[PDB]
Amino acid sequence: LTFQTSSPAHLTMPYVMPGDGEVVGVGEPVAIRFDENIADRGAAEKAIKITTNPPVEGAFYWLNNREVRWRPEHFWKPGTAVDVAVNTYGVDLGEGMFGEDNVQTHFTIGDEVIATADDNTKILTVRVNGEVVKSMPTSMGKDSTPTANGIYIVGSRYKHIIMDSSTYGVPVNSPNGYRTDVDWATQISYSGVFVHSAPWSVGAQGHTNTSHGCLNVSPSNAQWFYDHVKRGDIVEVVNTVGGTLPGIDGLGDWNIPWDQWRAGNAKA
Ligand SMILES: *C(=O)[C@@H]([C@@H]1N=C(C(=O)O)[C@@H](S[C@@H]2CN[C@@H](C(=O)N(C)C)C2)[C@@H]1C)[C@@H](C)O
Repeated sequence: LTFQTSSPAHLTMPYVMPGDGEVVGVGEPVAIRFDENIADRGAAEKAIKITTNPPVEGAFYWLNNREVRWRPEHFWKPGTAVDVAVNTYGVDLGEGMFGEDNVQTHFTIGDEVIATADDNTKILTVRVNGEVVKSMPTSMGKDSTPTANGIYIVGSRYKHIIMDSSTYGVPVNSPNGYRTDVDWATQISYSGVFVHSAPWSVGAQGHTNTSHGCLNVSPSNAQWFYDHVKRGDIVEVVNTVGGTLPGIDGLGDWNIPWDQWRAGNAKA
């Protein structure tokens, strides 16, 4: 143990996800987010030791200047134990910025839970370890505001949340603007896509797309999703008229092809 002297305005703290001791889904990447921009990505990666059991090949990819992710080529095998040692204390992270402390977390992978939202059938089907446990009618984004296709990682969940168009730069008082109370909302993208309760589209669920891009389901089905789907589980959207979710979204990691992810984006 060696003390690292510091100087105000030249320290950055790492924050690691998922939580210590947590059980997460098969899509959960290791995430290390710093409270400052990181100039020397190579130094940061060198200081982070991720080990797995059973062992699988994984690699780092930076979503932006603040946050690096680590994942394998394919979804985790259930039961896998993951250990994360962020040994950044005193590490020069570039441009006079030094790691403020170390962090050490461990987590495990739970059941394989993959929910497929098929735009052609307008059914969201939840499969746990391969078996269908739930089929829910859904209404996705209308043609002018479609839901993006791709693999989404399940994030946070809310019993209630406010959808306010003003955080998207759109005044509430201008159709395309809105201030919506929503129950049972499960986040699937940082950009703001959720699976949530939508009593106002129950007639369209299973039939037509009427949403702004979110996956509208019934109140009971949304609560079910809130109760039974956890961080790191997967929602795959297929067959919409939209494009693909950006790989750097925050929950879109799996949309980046393995060869690109593995090659990384730290200087050679
Ligand atoms: C759920 O319906 C939310 C709604 N869904 C989306 C989405 O699917 O992207 C956004 S709509 C916004 C309009 N312009 C789009 C854009 O800038 N890009 C890059 C695709 C997104 C919004 C969060 C909300 C109504 O709860």
